[PDB]
Amino acid sequence: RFAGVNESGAEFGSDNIPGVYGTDYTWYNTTAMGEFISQGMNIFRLNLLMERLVPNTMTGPMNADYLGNLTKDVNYVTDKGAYAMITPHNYGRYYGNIINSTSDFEAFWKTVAGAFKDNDLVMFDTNNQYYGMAGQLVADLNQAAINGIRAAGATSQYVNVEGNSYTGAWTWTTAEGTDGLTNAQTMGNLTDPEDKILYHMHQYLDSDGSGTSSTCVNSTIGATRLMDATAWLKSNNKIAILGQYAGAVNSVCEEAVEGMLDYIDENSDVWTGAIWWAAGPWWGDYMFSVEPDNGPAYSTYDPIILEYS
Ligand SMILES: OC[C@H]1O[C@@H](O[C@H]2[C@H](O)[C@H](O)[C@H](O[C@H]3[C@H](O)[C@H](O)[C@H](O[C@H]4[C@H](O)[C@H](O)[C@H](O)O[C@@H]4CO)O[C@@H]3CO)O[C@@H]2CO)[C@@H](O)[C@@H](O)[C@@H]1O
Ligand SMILES: *[C@@H]1O[C@H](CO)[C@@H](O)[C@H](O)[C@H]1NC(C)=O
Ligand SMILES: *[C@@H]1O[C@H](CO)[C@@H](O)[C@H](O)[C@H]1NC(C)=O
Ligand SMILES: *[C@@H]1O[C@H](CO)[C@@H](O)[C@H](O)[C@H]1NC(C)=O
Ligand SMILES: *[C@@H]1O[C@H](CO)[C@@H](O)[C@H](O)[C@H]1NC(C)=O
Repeated sequence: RFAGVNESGAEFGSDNIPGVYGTDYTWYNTTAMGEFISQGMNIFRLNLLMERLVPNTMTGPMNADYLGNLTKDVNYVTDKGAYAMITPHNYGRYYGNIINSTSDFEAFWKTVAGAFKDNDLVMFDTNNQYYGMAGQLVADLNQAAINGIRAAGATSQYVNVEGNSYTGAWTWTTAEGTDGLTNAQTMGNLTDPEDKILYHMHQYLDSDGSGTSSTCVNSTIGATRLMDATAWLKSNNKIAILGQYAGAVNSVCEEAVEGMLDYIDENSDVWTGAIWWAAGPWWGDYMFSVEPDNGPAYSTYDPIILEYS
């Protein structure tokens, strides 16, 4: 169903706010995403920095310039009939502080969603990879985001909710927040007036699930790492999307990736698709880059992504 790529770059140099366009961060290569769309890819997760989109205070107005760049890339993707997911890539933090005010987060999402409220090909993603946080707070922030999105009149779009502990699928039931609570203990009770919640988890295939190593543990490690989360989703009648995953260019990773995507296809009653990490124009020889012109992983995994589209 959903099959596509992350676009990463507009959130780079996150320590430099607002940062310098062309030095700290950049926006995306529409010629490259046009190739992906022409191939049949139908979703692009557009990563961005909260402090650049809504500077100084998360309840404030949106920066016209950075919003203007976001909107051009969103409209490029959606004018060509693909989904654009808007992802504040902030780990649950704003100017480095854990986001502790559900009211402020509701307001931030009301503001952002208001700019895209009539575009049904837009998807909202409450925040990338909350971590190191009270589990209850992460659930409460996801709920606040849903509230603000629908309060803006953005009623057609899926809302991607992300768990604590880097929203890892393999640790959904085991990783503990600051309050001792797991994602399984906190994220089930989310409600949406439009019933369009996607449980958005990430899954890497290396030893510690971080994706920093090119070595995938073994040929089945992806599917096996989704099994516990898939039971939680099936049992609690939720649906999900694999919003980041990757393997490097070697035979074990390629088999593990194939096997993961087959597992999601076999469990399509709960898994709606998968989004590769990552494309974007500033990755160079990054082992996971599928950017067409120079991504080391493009020629191996671009066909695999399309095979599950
Ligand atoms: O995944 C993308 C995202 O990953 C980030 O790195 C994470 C990584 O995802 C993963 O969550 C990893 O989790 C470890 C964790 O570090 C603990 O060490 C944990 O261990 C525990 C051990 O299993 C025992 O239970 C013991 O009793 O307690 C130990 C911890 O106290 O095991 C978890 C997985 O099993 O943590 C890293 C970050 O440290 C980032 O790389 C991020 O940038 C990336 O986007
Ligand atoms: C943008 O994508 C095109 C098409 O793949 C590529 O030829 C070009 O080099 C890319 N530009 C940048 C800055 O990466
Ligand atoms: C993108 O941002 C720059 C400032 O960094 C601004 O000059 C430009 O007009 C923006 N683009 C759009 C389409 O608004
Ligand atoms: C979810 O549970 C928490 C506390 O357990 C709280 O935010 C609220 O009571 C619940 N949310 C909804 C929408 O019921
Ligand atoms: C793959 O690795 C996981 C985690 O280390 C392990 O539990 C599992 O037994 C391994 N599978 C095979 C077939 O070796």
